[PDB]
Amino acid sequence: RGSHMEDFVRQCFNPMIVELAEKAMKEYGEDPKIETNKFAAICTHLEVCFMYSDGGSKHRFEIIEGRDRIMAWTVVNSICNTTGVEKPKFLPDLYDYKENRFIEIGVTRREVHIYYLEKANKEKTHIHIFSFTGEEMATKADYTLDEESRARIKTRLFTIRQEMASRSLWDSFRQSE
Ligand SMILES: C[C@H](C[C@@H](C[C@H](C[C@@H](CCN1CCCC1=O)N1CCCC1=O)N1CCCC1=O)N1CCCC1=O)N1CCCC1=O
Ligand SMILES: Nc1ncnc2c1ncn2CCNC(=O)c1nc(-c2ccccc2C(F)(F)F)[nH]c(=O)c1O
Repeated sequence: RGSHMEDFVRQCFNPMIVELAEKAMKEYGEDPKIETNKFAAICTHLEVCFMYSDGGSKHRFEIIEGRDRIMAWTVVNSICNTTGVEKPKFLPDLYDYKENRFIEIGVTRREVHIYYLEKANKEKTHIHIFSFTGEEMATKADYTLDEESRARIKTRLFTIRQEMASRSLWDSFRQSE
């Protein structure tokens, strides 16, 4: 079957991001043309990660999300043996060289509180959550980045939810997380 979600995801997100998302979904055994809300979510999580890496220095962040499983773990191993940090139990999204810590990025359609707390159970790796309605929540209220960088990310999330709304896809997306 041919989605409206799939076609919208394709002409909304950047072709490289769509491809990286199709690769990750297929690696975990899922179909972008079947579970299309997950398709949109993966693209969003990716793009937010990339803007995050963009705000800041020239190369302050090492990008872990996007890479293939094996290579991502390789890079975190090299970081851990370089900075002396505990090899996380689960793959993070980035590493801050300035603050010497792995960052887990979060993008949720629930309360920033419940998604944080649920993710917080999954220990020195920073957590940072964003939301489609413009809210964010981060560990020790250390939001790592400039106010403008985070503002731009929030604006993007909101325009995405607007673009889904006018296509009547927003509600189906929301009642799925
Ligand atoms: C470096 C490239 C691709 C890079 C993805 C993005 C490009 C995006 C990000 C900007 N943004 C922000 C808004 C949404 C978006 O896409 N783009 C698109 C427009 C121009 C640009 O830079 N990055 C980030 C770092 C520099 C870069 O190239 N990856 C993929 C995962 C790891 C990684 O580093 N690698 C790495 C090895 C294989 C490969 O191919
Ligand atoms: N069963 C699986 N489904 C998708 N991905 C799987 C995966 N198993 C392994 N991975 C890859 C490792 N995942 C991450 O690193 C990571 N996962 C998420 C997340 C988690 C659950 C449901 C949806 C999401 C997402 F937000 F992407 F859509 N959010 C993040 O921010 C993040 O960094």
